[PDB]
Parts: sequence; structure tokens; C-alpha cells
Amino acid sequence: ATMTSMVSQRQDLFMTDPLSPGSMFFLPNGAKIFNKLIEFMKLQQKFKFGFNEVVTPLIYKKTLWEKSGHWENYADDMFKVETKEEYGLKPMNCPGHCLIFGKKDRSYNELPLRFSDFSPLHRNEASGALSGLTRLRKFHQDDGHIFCTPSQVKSEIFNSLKLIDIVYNKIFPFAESNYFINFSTRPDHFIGDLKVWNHAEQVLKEILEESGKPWKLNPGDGAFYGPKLDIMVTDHLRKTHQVATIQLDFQLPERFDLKFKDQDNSYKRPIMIHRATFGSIERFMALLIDSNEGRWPFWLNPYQAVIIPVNTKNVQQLDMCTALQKKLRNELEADDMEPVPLNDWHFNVDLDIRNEPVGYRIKSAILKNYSYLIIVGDEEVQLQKYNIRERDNRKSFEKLTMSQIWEKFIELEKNYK
Amino acid sequence: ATMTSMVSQRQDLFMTDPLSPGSMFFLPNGAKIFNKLIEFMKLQQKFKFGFNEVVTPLIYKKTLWEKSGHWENYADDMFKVETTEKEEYGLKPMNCPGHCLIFGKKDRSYNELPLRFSDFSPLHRNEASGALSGLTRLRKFHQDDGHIFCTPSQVKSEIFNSLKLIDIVYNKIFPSNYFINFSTRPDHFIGDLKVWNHAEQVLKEILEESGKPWKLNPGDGAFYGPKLDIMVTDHLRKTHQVATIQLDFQLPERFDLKFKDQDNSYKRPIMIHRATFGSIERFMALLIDSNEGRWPFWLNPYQAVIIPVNTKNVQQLDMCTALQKKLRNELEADDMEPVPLNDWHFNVDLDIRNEPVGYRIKSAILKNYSYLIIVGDEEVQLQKYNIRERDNRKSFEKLTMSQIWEKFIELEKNYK
Ligand SMILES: Nc1ncnc2c1ncn2[C@@H]1O[C@H](COS(=O)(=O)NC(=O)[C@@H](N)CO)[C@@H](O)[C@H]1O
Ligand SMILES: Nc1ncnc2c1ncn2[C@@H]1O[C@H](COS(=O)(=O)NC(=O)[C@@H](N)CO)[C@@H](O)[C@H]1O
Ligand SMILES: Nc1ncnc2c1ncn2[C@@H]1O[C@H](COS(=O)(=O)NC(=O)[C@@H](N)CO)[C@@H](O)[C@H]1O
Ligand SMILES: Nc1ncnc2c1ncn2[C@@H]1O[C@H](COS(=O)(=O)NC(=O)[C@@H](N)CO)[C@@H](O)[C@H]1O
Ligand SMILES: [Zn+2]
Ligand SMILES: [Zn+2]
Repeated sequence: ATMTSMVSQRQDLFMTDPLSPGSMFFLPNGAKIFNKLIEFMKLQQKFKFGFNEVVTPLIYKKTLWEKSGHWENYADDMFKVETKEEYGLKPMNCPGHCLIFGKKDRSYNELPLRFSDFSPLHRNEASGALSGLTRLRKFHQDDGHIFCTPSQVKSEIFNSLKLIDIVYNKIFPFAESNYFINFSTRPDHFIGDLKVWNHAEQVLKEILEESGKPWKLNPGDGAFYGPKLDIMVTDHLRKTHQVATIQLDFQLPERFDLKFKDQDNSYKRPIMIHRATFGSIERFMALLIDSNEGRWPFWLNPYQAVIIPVNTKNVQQLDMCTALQKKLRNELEADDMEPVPLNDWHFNVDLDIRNEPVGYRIKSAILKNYSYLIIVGDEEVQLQKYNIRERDNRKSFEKLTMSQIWEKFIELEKNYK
Repeated sequence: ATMTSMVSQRQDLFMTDPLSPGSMFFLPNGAKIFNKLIEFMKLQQKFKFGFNEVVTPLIYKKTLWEKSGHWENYADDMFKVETTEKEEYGLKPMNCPGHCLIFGKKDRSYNELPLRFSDFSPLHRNEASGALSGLTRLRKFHQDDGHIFCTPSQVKSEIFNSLKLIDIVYNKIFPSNYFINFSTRPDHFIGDLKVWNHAEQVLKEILEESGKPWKLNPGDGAFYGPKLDIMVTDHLRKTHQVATIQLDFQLPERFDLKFKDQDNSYKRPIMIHRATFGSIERFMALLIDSNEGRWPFWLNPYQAVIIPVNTKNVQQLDMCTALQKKLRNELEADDMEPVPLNDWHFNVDLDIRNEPVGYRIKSAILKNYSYLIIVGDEEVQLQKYNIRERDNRKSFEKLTMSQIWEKFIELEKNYK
């Protein structure tokens, strides 16, 4: 029994199976949230923070991992693929993005060059370390790599902090006291020179102090390629978890011999910034469950609304419920050829017509954590209005029409509420 | 293949590297089209054809691939993973066995049927190095995969519905446009020969009731069942297998899949394997092979380009930058206001290069921008924009910022 077990059971979110341990199954309801969080992050990355999404391979030749230093300094966590050339299943996206950078000639005008990647990653974690969605063998990162110049680093990290603030302080609050930063310094197994490393830590520390973010030193817990700014979120058992991370990399550009044409018409190395906001879609989703206990916001809820007729055998009530569900689900027939258009609204509304008392079905709804409960009795049929209430306030009853509820549910998603 | 390679360099679509043979790289513009197609398919699958997307693991133990029968029929065309006991894993070449596990985790009723699962996971097939060809044959690819669990009574209607989706893609949105290859029992097949002949009998009737063109492609069916292979032709008149409908009576028996019928008796569900694009990669390769870079507006990574006649004219830029701001619909990275769901965003570039206005038009015809927007002082005086289509030279029009905004939206709300 873990951090997400009860809610996963109750809402049919995920599934494990001993034929692929450490990897897990997103059931239809669980996948909706997975896709919604990604959809959110893509919008922020593409239309506000200037990222360009790429899709990269999963397996690469051993020779690549030897460049990046993963093959030696990350051998404990890397899966190896075989069919006389040996391959590695990627635990990270960075080398693939380095190949992208080095494929063409790069101008200083292209910088900062930002790539994002939602590829599934594989890390051979120890069987004991495995735990729920927080630590998996397979997972997806909202990964991003920024190639920039020395004068662009400070502003790029601040931008990454802004997106982090929107996520952890505005959209998914768990102002301040939502997270603190671990200043993770040079580990025991590292690549590169100490001169470079000390410079890297100076730069990062200096930026860390301008941000004014709560922080503490986490000595010898950086990456083998660079020092990190690890966003730490605390759960209900007062245990911290690393989610978002900002990593300063002077090493991989040299390892891959990356270069760009600068203003002085000379070739210099780009500076590489590793960053993710969720960290992984899985772990971040696990920490949401730990805090909301299944009580999702409307825009994220797999159970957005349930319509409950008082008398399940009353045809008048049923027509009224059936109509609203059709309206809110907004779904076409497989009979014709009319395709589902883009940017249209579809809501996860259900219909409880089990032959059980209305009170039992309402209690059943609140247990499943439906964001809204819509009840239809005779008074509703007469008024042609639906008695809609909020999940977390049983005195939020109001009578709206089919149109009003439709427009209400839209204003909720356009406000991320 | 080399037209794909031609368009790719022009529009910066894809990329390969000898560090990963058979695996594609999707550069920003290339990944955009990739995402658009998936976005289109997900919409039709969820809101019109009653599918439910799941996310399944990419590696499973050797055990599963024996239970499914892939470990003997595929283990050459399958990657193996090395773990810490020492049970070996297999990088999945298909999604099917993983969906059987899902069906056989909860007890199932006849009420849940037809039960449909969709999956867009990346697949890995260790193809021959000499079989590799651009985006058509890769070692890594994504399928718009689907799996239906139904009763024998439902197979007919359920395969038709899959054809209705096929009719949309190939005859309406991305255009006989195809014929069906009736692939029958392969040599290395599994299961009882009795149920095979039955499956091929039912599949033929459905194929006959359809009224769609088909040839017999004997011995090229799947080891787990006969398949309706949808074939599309090149400009070189060569055929390619994209969409497919496969009737499985075997895998449900391999996994001992049961469901409760209405008479309270337990029976086996029937598996229908299906993809409409087949793979996004191969499907993309055939669009490029057909349009030669001339993308539709809703798929184009180059939707519009704004060209000011005098690149030093402050007023012309103020009017050009205003339209680009409007059309792109972005936000600033220095505030806390999030990009909202279901807003519109268009790929509009701004050509302020110090070159004659004609040279910057030539440079956009070759980029295959769906629309060319031009601003001179004649337009500045009118506060209207001079816009033309790509494929019609005499298409020029004078619209406002609001008009172009709504025009572009309508094109996207119609898959135009
Ligand atoms: N085994 C795991 N399971 C789930 N999530 C993980 C796992 N390992 C790391 N993460 C998440 O992914 C984030 C990034 O991990 S990281 O190793 O520190 N950083 C990277 O791998 C770089 N590729 C970042 O671009 C972590 O902060 C954490 O939120
Ligand atoms: N916000 C809630 N949290 C927990 N349980 C609730 C909540 N709201 C209602 N219930 C439970 O659901 C059941 C219904 O309670 S009720 O208010 O009296 N029911 C009704 O008002 C309607 N059935 C009448 O039309 C009770 O078991 C109650 O305890
Ligand atoms: N190596 C490949 N590269 C690109 N696309 C491929 C490749 N192999 C198959 N496909 C595409 O994917 C489709 C499905 O492949 S299939 O083998 O015939 N069908 C399956 O594997 C089943 N899992 C479908 O449910 C093909 O019709 C083709 O369009
Ligand atoms: N659809 C097209 N296909 C090929 N070439 C084109 C096309 N449209 C324009 N061009 C080329 O682009 C150049 C500019 O054409 S043009 O219409 O006459 N240019 C102008 O009118 C501008 N100078 C004034 O606004 C010419 O070389 C022309 O041959
Ligand atoms: Zn990285
Ligand atoms: Zn299949």
C-alpha cells in the first residue's frame, strides 16, 4: 500500500503487473490525467517559454553513451540492448539533443536554443528502491535542454524558475513554503575539471541567491555532468521529493564537441542547461494524489461531473439527464463521416442510473470525487433546470440550464480551476 | 524516400544519425506534423469511435512473449534487454499482449463489450539493415494502435466501424484511394486450423458486404490471425501497407481471457487489432510523397509569412508585428499568466530580411507557406493586409487582422 494505491483503486487510475515490474499501466482514467498534464506543459513551453519539442530515439549505440559518460558513470541505472554492436536504452534525453545541436551549423542568433522532449525514459532501478509512481523503471519527463551563451544563463534559469513558480505556486499549490531548493554540488563520480566545476557552482549559487528562493546545501549530490537546483516538495509524511530540477552543464558540450559561430566570428562552446518542471509526469502526479487525496480540480478530474436522476425509472427525468450528458460529452456518431473538429470542448460527465437510493448514489459520487454533482427530480423536470452542486460544498446547490452548465464548465478549464 | 529527404531539408522536418540506425529524429517542424496527426486521430478515436487510450510498458519479461507467441515468431525482429535472478526482457514490437493483461486484470462482463483500447506507444522491431527505408520502414515507430474485445455477434459491426474511420482518413481528410489485401493464414501460424478457417470465412463476408476493392494476398497474414491490409500506391505505383484490420482468435486463448455472458456463462472475447495510419511515420512519408511539401493549412509547419515591402519602414513593421503577435497568440515569459487550454496558435513567420520583396516571396514559395501576407504603404493606409494562397498566384485579398484570424481558425475547424 503506497502513496497512490487507494485513489488508484477508487478511480481506476493505474495498474501493476509482475510481467513488467517498475513499469506500469495507465488505465483510461489514469491516462487522461497523464495526457492533460502534458497538454498543459506543452502549452506553457511552446507558447510562453519558447521551447521547441523534438522526438528522439530511445536506443543508441554504446559509443554515444561513452561520449556522454553515461556508459561508465551511469552504468548502474542503464539498460543494455542486444540482438555485434551493443546498444543502450536511454535513461536521459540530453545526448540525443546534443546530436540535434551538432547536426547543423549553429549561429549565436539561434541562441538560446531550447528543445523539449516527452520521451519515455528507462532507468534500471533496484527492486527495493521501486515505489509507486514516485520511483519507476519507466517514466516520462517534461524534459528540456537549453543551449545558450554565458550572458544568457542567468535569464534562462530565471525563466525556468518562473515556469516552476506558475506550476508549484499558482496552478498546483501543495507564494512560498511550497518548495525549497537543494543546491546539489559536485558528486564523487563526475566528469571534467575542478576549475570548470567550481566555476559552474559559483554561477549557479550566484543565481540561486538572486532568486531569493528558500534553499539549503545538498553536498555531493549533483549530476556527473553538472551541479543542480533541485526543487523539493514535502509530502503528508514530511518526506521530501525531488521534482523540478535545473542543471548547469559545461561538460557534455565538450564531450560532444559542440560549437557555435559567435559575434567575433569564432567558435565557442554553448552552455547546456538541463531542466524539467514536473520532473516526471508520474512522480509529480503521485504527489498531487498525496495532497488532494483524489479531490482533483475540474480541469484535471477524470470524473468531472455525474448526473443523478432521483427516480431511475422516470422517463421524464431520464430524457433530461441523457440530453445534458450528450451535450457535455460532445461526441459524434460512428454512423456518419463528420470528423471531430479541433479545439472543441468535451467533458467527462457520467450518468448514475443504478437502481439504488438517490442518497447512496450521491455518497458514491463524492467518494469517487466527482467535481460536480447534478441531480434531477420532478421540480427540475418542471423548471427544466438542473440542480448542480460542488463536490467540496454541499450548500453550493444552484439551478442552471443546459447552456449555463456548458458555459460554466468551459470557464473552469479556461481558468485552470 | 528521397522526396521525403528533399522536403525534410527544405522544411527542417527529420534527421538521422548512425548512432541509431532505423530510428528517426523529429526536428521541431517535423514533430509538429507528428503531433497534429496524433491529435487528429485521438479526437476521432475518443469522441466518435468509443476508444480508450492507455499507456503500457515498453519492456516485458521473456515470459509474456512466450505466452503471446512473439518470442518464437519475432525474436529476430525483436530487441532484448539485459537486467540484473536473471530474467531477460523484451522491447515490445507490438502492443497487443500488454492489452490482454489489462482485459484480464478485472473480471469482465458482456456489458463492457465492445471494449476498445488505443495506444500510441513507440514500437521497436529489429528490421534488416537493407530493409530500412526513410520513414516507410524503421526500427522505431509509433502506431495509432487499437484493440477491440467483443462478442462474435459484434465483430461485423465493429470491423465496419473501423472501416468507417479508414474511409475518413483516406477518402475525406487525406485523399478508390485504397484497396484491401486479404492476407490469409501464414505458414508459421499458431492455433487450431479449424478456428482459422472460420475466422477467414467471417472476415470474407465482412469484406464482401463492404463493397470495397480487394485482392487475395495469401500466406501473408499474422500468425495470430488473418488481416485486412489497406494498400496505398506511390507515384511510382508501388504499394504500401498502412491501415490494417486483424482478426484474432488466438491471443485470447493464449492468455485465457474470459468474460461473463448474459446467461452467466464464461466465454472468450474476440480480439481485433487495428491501426488507421498504420504507423505515423510511414503515413507521414506517404503524405510527403504525395504533396511534395505542399501541406494543408492545418498540417503546415509554415502556415503563413508576413512580408513588409520596406523593412525599414516603422509603420509597416508595426502593422506586421501586430498581426504576427495576434496570429501566434503567445504570452510573455516574465509574468505568471498561464497559456489557457483550447486557444488558437498559428505558425506565422516574419520576413524582415534586407532583400527585395520579390526575393522574399520566392523564398516562401519554396518553403511552401500556405499563405503569404504582404504589407506596403498601400496596405498601411488601408489598415488591411494583402494575403494570397500558396497554390493560386492570383488569389490576393485584402483582409483585416480579425478576418485573417477567423479565416485561419475556420481552416483549422475544417481540416483544410
Ligand atoms: N526512477 C524515477 N521514477 C520517477 N521519476 C523520476 C525517477 N528518476 C528521476 N525522476 C524525476 O525526473 C526528474 C529528473 O531527473 S534527473 O535525473 O535528476 N534529471 C535528468 O535526468 C535530466 N535528463 C534532466 O533534463 C527528477 O527530479 C524526478 O522528478
Ligand atoms: N459533501 C459530502 N461529503 C461526504 N458525504 C456527503 C456529502 N454530501 C452528501 N453526503 C452523504 O450523502 C448522503 C446523502 O445525504 S443527503 O444530503 O441527505 N441527500 C440529499 O440531500 C438528496 N439525496 C436529496 O434530494 C448521506 O449519506 C450524506 O452523508
Ligand atoms: N518497420 C516499420 N516502420 C514503419 N511502419 C511500420 C513498420 N512495421 C509496420 N509498420 C506500420 O504499422 C502497421 C501495423 O503493423 S502490423 O504489423 O501489420 N500490425 C501490428 O503489429 C499489430 N500490433 C496491430 O494492432 C503497418 O500496416 C505499417 O503501416
Ligand atoms: N506560385 C508561384 N510559383 C512559382 N513562383 C512564384 C509563384 N508566385 C510568385 N512567384 C515568383 O516570385 C517572384 C515575385 O512575383 S511577383 O508576384 O511578381 N512579385 C510582386 O508582385 C512583388 N514584387 C510586389 O508585391 C517572381 O519571380 C515570381 O515568378
Ligand atoms: Zn538532461
Ligand atoms: Zn495488435
